[PDB]
Amino acid sequence: SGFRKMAFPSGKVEGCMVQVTCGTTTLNGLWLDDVVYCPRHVICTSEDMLNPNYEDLLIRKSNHNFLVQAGNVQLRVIGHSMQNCVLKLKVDTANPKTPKYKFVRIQPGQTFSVLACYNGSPSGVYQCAMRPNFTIKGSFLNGSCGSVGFNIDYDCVSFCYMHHMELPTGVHAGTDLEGNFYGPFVDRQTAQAAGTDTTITVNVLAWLYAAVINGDRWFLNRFTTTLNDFNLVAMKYNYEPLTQDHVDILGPLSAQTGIAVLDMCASLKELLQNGMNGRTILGSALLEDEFTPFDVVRQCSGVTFQ
Amino acid sequence: SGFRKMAFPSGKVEGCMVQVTCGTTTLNGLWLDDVVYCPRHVICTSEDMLNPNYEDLLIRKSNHNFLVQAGNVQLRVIGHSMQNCVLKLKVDTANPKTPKYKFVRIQPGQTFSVLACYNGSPSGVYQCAMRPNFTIKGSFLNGSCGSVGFNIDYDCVSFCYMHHMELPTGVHAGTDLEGNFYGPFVDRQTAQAAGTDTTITVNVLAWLYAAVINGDRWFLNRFTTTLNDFNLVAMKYNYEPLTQDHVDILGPLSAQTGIAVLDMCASLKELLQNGMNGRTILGSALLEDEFTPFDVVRQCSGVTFQ
Ligand SMILES: Clc1cccc(Cl)c1N=C1NCCN1
Ligand SMILES: Clc1cccc(Cl)c1N=C1NCCN1
Repeated sequence: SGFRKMAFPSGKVEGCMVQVTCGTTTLNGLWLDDVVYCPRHVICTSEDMLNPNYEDLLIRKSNHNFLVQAGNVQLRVIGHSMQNCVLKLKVDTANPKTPKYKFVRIQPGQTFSVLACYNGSPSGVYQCAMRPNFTIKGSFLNGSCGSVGFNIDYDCVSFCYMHHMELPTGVHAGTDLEGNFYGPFVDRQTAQAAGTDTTITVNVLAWLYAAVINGDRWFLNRFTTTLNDFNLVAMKYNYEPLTQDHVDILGPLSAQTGIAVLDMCASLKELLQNGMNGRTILGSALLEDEFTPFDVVRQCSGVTFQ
Repeated sequence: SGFRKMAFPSGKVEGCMVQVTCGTTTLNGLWLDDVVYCPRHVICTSEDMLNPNYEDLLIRKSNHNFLVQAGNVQLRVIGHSMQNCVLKLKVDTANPKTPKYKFVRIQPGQTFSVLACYNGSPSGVYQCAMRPNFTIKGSFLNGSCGSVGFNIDYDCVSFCYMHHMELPTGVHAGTDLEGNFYGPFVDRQTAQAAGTDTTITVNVLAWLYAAVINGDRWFLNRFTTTLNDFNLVAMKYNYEPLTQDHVDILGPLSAQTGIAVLDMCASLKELLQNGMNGRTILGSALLEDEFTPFDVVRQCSGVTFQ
């Protein structure tokens, strides 16, 4: 019993974190086999970041200018290339701690764990979600760039995020491990603002199921609804529209609890319309949307790794 | 920027988790040097747990009855002893992955990370606090017993909790690594109920400082208060009394922000008296008390490990 915002165990990623220094700048890189991945803005100075021409700035760089350090041990850089917004530094030693791994580009609403690092050193782990506006709400200070987001399935780390930028509103933007930004964001210090931070409806529903499984059930009501009626209310509250795909993925939690997906939607509708009146659900006073259906099953089941 | 419920990186503990089986029962143990620590109720059956005589049940056990497995590899048990509510199984191989470590008994209000495990395998990590009633609000299913709580300071893991019991109210109870329970709880399936879950006032204040550091400042007001006046309100809201020790430990956050501890107390007082009126602080609709002052400094600073 109990339901917690839970990150994946981070050891497998911890063994891949290194420090990358180019000139005056130091951030984190990810060492997988004989390649180190990091944000290409390592090559920029603070001034460069208003309008960088990365291809021109890169001309001035040679392998020996990228200082890569794994713990107290220096790695030899034998090649480098730019792929979209990441650098790939080829080193002469394969990381002996490389886990099984994959690079995934996730969809908005999907959750992942972040290992926050500074100077190649892990500082903490927490769970995040790719918001529908393609930001994440993280905890990143100067030097955390190159920290990564990831999921683990049995013994295989699926890397999905690399941290690059803090927007002036305090939210965060980054890339997949091929270096393509999530959303419209760019690695320049310019006027970029996040769109509407809509609520991830399927995740709220999943979390409500989690609550019922754990004895928080005061919000269950006598009502039901339809997809179209529920979405009229969702839209009004800046909730993502619920689709039949979404209903289907809630099927297993529906089956375990005996509460039809649309009956749960009617509970959510009343919560949106009447608030919580000072009550709590799973220790929260607002409706949590950073747990996916798979997350809820996983944690309510006890699936483990490696 | 950003402030998140953050656990310590878990790799160092992950390398210490093993599976312990005695008879029909399997839970987790902690392998440090040549000793494996686990809950002594591994030796009980489900029936035994109404009124176990551990000393008598142990007479029937020999080294070869405790099956200890590290990944796919069996460890040889060459001795065993009971220390309060934990077993210490001596094995013939020292864990090559033993980190630097200490056993600490923590005080209520102190926070720590938990690595939830099943069958010796890590499933997830999350941050917890030792409640003032000596429970923790965790996420533990059957087979998670022997999962541990810990803090990390530079390269040294301070183990402070081992998980043992779920109370009928869904909260959790456990021991330090010498096997003494936190609080009045016992390892028997009996009528034990948690006392009042009071709110950890110094932690709420710390978190409010964290909020100001990150731009959430709507709750700052024109008022101040005194320790005695604030505690009259704290008591009414089942908040722990604030002491001068507490004020002193908030000193550094006071200095960084320029907000006197007692002025912040006056903000907290108004929040307690008038609620939040549908607003949020650091993404929460209630007052978070599972971040210590040290936690807030740590995360707002970027301290790293090993
Ligand atoms: Cl397995 C592999 C794939 C691609 C490149 C290298 Cl160098 C590889 N070799 C190692 N990676 C981890 C230790 N050896
Ligand atoms: Cl360092 C120590 C302290 C106590 C007992 C043993 Cl067996 C020790 N040896 C090792 N622990 C980790 C690897 N070797």
